[PDB]
Amino acid sequence: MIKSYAAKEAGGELEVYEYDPGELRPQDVEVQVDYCGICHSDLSMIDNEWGFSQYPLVAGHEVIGRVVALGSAAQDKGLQVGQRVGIGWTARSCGHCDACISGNQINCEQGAVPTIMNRGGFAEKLRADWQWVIPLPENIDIESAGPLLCGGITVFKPLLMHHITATSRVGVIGIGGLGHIAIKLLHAMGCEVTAFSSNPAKEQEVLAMGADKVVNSRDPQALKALAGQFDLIINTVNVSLDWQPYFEALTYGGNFHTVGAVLTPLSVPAFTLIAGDRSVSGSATGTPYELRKLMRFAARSKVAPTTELFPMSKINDAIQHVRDGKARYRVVLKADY
Amino acid sequence: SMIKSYAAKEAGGELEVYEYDPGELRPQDVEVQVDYCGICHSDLSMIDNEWGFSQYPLVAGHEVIGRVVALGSAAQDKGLQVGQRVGIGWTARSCGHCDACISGNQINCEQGAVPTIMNRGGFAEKLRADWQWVIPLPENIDIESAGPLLCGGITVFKPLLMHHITATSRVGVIGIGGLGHIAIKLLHAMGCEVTAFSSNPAKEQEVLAMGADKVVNSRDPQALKALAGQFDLIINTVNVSLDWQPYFEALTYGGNFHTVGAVLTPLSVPAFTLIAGDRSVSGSATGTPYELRKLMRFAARSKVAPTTELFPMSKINDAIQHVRDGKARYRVVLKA
Ligand SMILES: NC(=O)c1ccc[n+]([C@@H]2O[C@H](COP(=O)([O-])OP(=O)(O)OC[C@H]3O[C@@H](n4cnc5c(N)ncnc54)[C@H](OP(=O)(O)O)[C@@H]3O)[C@@H](O)[C@H]2O)c1
Ligand SMILES: NC(=O)c1ccc[n+]([C@@H]2O[C@H](COP(=O)([O-])OP(=O)(O)OC[C@H]3O[C@@H](n4cnc5c(N)ncnc54)[C@H](OP(=O)(O)O)[C@@H]3O)[C@@H](O)[C@H]2O)c1
Ligand SMILES: [Zn+2]
Ligand SMILES: [Zn+2]
Ligand SMILES: [Zn+2]
Ligand SMILES: [Zn+2]
Repeated sequence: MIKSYAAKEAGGELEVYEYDPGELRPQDVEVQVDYCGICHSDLSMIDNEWGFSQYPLVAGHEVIGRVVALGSAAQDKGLQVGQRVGIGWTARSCGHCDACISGNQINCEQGAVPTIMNRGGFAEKLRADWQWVIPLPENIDIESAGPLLCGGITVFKPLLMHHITATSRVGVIGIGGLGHIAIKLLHAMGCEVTAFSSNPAKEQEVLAMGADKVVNSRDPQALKALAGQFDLIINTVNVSLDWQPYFEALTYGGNFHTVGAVLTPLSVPAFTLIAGDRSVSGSATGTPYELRKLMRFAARSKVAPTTELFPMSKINDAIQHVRDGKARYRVVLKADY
Repeated sequence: SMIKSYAAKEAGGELEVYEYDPGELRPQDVEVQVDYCGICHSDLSMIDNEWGFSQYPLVAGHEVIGRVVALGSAAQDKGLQVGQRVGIGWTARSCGHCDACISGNQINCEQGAVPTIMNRGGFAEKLRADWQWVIPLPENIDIESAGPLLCGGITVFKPLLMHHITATSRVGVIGIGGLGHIAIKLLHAMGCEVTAFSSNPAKEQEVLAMGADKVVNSRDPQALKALAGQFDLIINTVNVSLDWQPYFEALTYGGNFHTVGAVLTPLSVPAFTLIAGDRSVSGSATGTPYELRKLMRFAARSKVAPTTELFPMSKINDAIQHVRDGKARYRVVLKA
């Protein structure tokens, strides 16, 4: 049995909960949790904000841990017992559809299985397919690496999709967990970087992360002044803002890319897309290769999430901390046991 | 419980019946019963040890259409079923877990992708390959001609992907043999402008009918001089060393010369030719499992089928000589 922290109903506090994982599947890897970040998606799933949560629910999906068991078909896949590894939002894919066999496992045509649906990292152990267990660079900071596995890849993927380079002008809306990692990554890439934030208390630290300037995200006149100045704007905000001034802040050929899980549909004038050949995009975390590459880049560039550590035994205080908007900038749980 | 095959016992030798024990089925392996197997010039090169890494006895053949007869213990939840019609190409094995493999670039496996031939190929009644290299086929594909698409087809398809060829591209093909005639057919289906460079005037009318806009003598440098700057891409399939400079000069600015032919004498590439016009010279090795899957679907939907001459597998030594003598029109296929 595995000891975890589970929600028994939508929006509930987490209780100690033990479950039987069954036998190790042939492709499975069992990982002993050392750290696990807390992601806004974890809150969304606990609260069933998206409509597919099943209870008891063991969330957590930003895991740094060590390999403790390898399935029968997972023995010569480059992993060894004791290896420090990461697990992100996704745990399973089929491996043989066109998407998987082309290196696009996140888009598995059978549906890639989220780690949380499989029982997640708010626990002492968890399991994933070996393809989704991410090897780590030797010198990576272990305490802060966890959020890179979801927050990091999620903002890294648009940089890949839209071919961002050092000459790009990139904005980031919402400097929380995902957003602040975005700022650090763009800085390491030499880009022009603008942070859009609703909290003046964050301004000085966000400038120190590498933002060239911080703009009030809730001021339409501030955005009006930036018309046509961005190649890419990444939205990480989960609430519905006035998006039109951000569309107009795009230069010709520019992209507005949302990774924030905005429930109210975006209102996208066809005339805004036509005049300037603009685009609106989304993406879901990333692929195993993109994760491997991100972790290596972050370690070599010394891009590390700004982290607040909590003991895993105080997970309910940690979760309320995030709900209350106090995460500076990502909360990470250290496993007790 | 052996596998009957046609093996070469020495470099350049004729093929003799040869039985071998494949061993236990590896967990990832798929055993395929051969229905057809193309003959590729790479088969001859391996038989003759032209490339210096052949091991004898050598069972060649790597353009296989067949049926799945057995699935290893880790190969049964991988979208394949016993009885399924499948293809196997030049490559049989890769590790699956290095960065190249897990990113969909299995042909570039960092442990070294294992050629089908090196672990016994398709000149046999059966062969085995990792499931990732077993290519599922579209329903309505012509199975008698499909075999060569698994190597000849993907090999000339890959530069079309690497160099982002579209219908407005101007593409030349040097050497209209097995690989080259498939490239002409593929380029025709894509709407490109297409020029064939050929050394054999007896092919000219057939190659025009395949879709070449014109056929130019591949051995006449003065004929290539008139086409200076007229091509975005030139694919070389020729295994011998030609006078390459006029082909480089036939590239427009930003154009690419791309060799899939296994030319032993190194290309002489003037830096000034690359600098003036921002040109490139490239190569590639067959392609990835996904690219193979996509190619088979495209070829079936577009009715791109290799022009094939069938031989019974028992007449394999006759078929090999037919290819050696330059008589293939345009790919020999062995029937099992
Ligand atoms: N697409 C994917 O694959 C993927 C992956 C992971 C997460 N997500 C989703 O991405 C979103 C952000 O995740 P996260 O972990 O970074 O959450 P987070 O730490 O709470 O960051 C959210 C940020 O958005 C801003 N924000 C929150 N409420 C706001 C409001 N009313 N008005 C203006 N700004 C507000 C705030 O930044 P400021 O203080 O700077 O204003 C806040 O820090 C979530 O919806 C998450 O579920 C998507
Ligand atoms: N890179 C890869 O991954 C890969 C994969 C498969 C094969 N290959 C290699 O590609 C090459 C072609 O294979 P293939 O099966 O298409 O061979 P093929 O059927 O023999 O075609 C070769 C063509 O090149 C021309 N040719 C031959 N000798 C010539 C000469 N002295 N001068 C001028 N042209 C000559 C001929 O075309 P014309 O009659 O029109 O002049 C001949 O038909 C081989 O070297 C093969 O090993 C590479
Ligand atoms: Zn997350
Ligand atoms: Zn899949
Ligand atoms: Zn071949
Ligand atoms: Zn590999």
